[PDB]
Amino acid sequence: GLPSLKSSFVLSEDTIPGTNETVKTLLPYGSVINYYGYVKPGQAPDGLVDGNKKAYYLYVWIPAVIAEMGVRMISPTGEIGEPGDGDLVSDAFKAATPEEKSMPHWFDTWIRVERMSAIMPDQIAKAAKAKPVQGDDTYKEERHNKYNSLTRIKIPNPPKSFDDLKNIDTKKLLVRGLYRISFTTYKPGEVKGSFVASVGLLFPPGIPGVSPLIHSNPEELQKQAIAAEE
Amino acid sequence: GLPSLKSSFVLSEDTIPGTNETVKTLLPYGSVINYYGYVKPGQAPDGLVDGNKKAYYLYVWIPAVIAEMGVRMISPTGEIGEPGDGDLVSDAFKAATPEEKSMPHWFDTWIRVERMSAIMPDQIAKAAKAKPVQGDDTYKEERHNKYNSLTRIKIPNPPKSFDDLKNIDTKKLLVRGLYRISFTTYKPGEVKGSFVASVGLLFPPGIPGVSPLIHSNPEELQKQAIAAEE
Repeated sequence: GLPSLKSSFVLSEDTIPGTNETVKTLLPYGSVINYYGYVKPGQAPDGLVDGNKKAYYLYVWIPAVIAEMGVRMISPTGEIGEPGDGDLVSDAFKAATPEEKSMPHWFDTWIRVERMSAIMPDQIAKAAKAKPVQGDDTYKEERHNKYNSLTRIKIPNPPKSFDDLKNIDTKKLLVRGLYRISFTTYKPGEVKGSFVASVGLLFPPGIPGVSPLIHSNPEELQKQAIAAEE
Repeated sequence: GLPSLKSSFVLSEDTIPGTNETVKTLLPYGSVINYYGYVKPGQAPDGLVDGNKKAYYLYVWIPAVIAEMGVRMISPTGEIGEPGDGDLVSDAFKAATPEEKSMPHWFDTWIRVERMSAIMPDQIAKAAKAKPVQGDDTYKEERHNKYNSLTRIKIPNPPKSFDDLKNIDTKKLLVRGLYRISFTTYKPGEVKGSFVASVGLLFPPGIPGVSPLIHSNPEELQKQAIAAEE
């Protein structure tokens, strides 16, 4: 499967025996969903970036406050075998051929994460048509993501130790709500073909995870989030 | 730069708080070289693999006995700017345009590692012409390498604890010498354009590394190997 999606929190530091160097163990996100998708030929971009790049949007509903979110874009995917307990696989991906899924199209992803104006699930489709809200949980951008690197949305002044998130003033945590992930790339690449976007959520110590809901279609996301909170 | 190149040895095992799951942190190779290369459009394959798959060769000089060697293939690379001392950048790579270095061409690498018949650096060029010798340090194949996974050459019965490699019988270690790495891919991908092959060496506890030397041109490798031992 995919490599482990790591948060920014250093779970442990260990010196390499004999040397002086340490290697940091990162704490993985506790709640991770991998969205396998497929951008079809002829699919109009959702918007423009940098005056000359076609951007596509993925929507994420984060159902509760979090200490951090990480987003990773990998492409292409090839065929994937049996989806795992945290894998979403879009209809467009299922309809694509193995050859189609195995053709590469881009390698460096420019990612933006913007919070949208929905407080509850039934405002999702509407909010996705409005401007983003105008901290990382309002606006975050990483113009280069290559070799499986992540874009992370973090709290303002994260402590070194994960365990120190205990008793953190909750007003510092990132808000529940709808986040739009924009992804694009640099010529001569293009956003086309298969990809997997892994979204990981980190909750403070002692707080059980809840999974993000993810979809490229805001109406479908809205349907799912409303069902999830009946 | 590139992600850390990890050996198969587990350095630390840390409990994720509140679960029965463990995140294993791997020991990085102590001596790593990153070879940045570029395969030209219409470049004749160095060889054939699996009957008719176009294969390309990289030659590696491993100057002392080792516990493990790791090979990772990443492509494309994009522009890298200023190379570090762990980086080797070929003339074909240097001559390529940034656009050229940024077009992806394949994503799943079939890797073979074969030991050649050279005992000393001045035998490398001639050995590269002769047939491979006929353990992992004689022959190793991994037909699928994606999402930056590695192909590893290991001693017959590696212990779990790196520290248990202390006092290992040197006769079990992988031998100093010349190793040929063959890489190919599957349609619809093709081997073309930029790539970085990272080769990492792991030595038993208490042994300072030597760097591996790598090149696609065996005559150039020979020159560099001779110089490095004079």
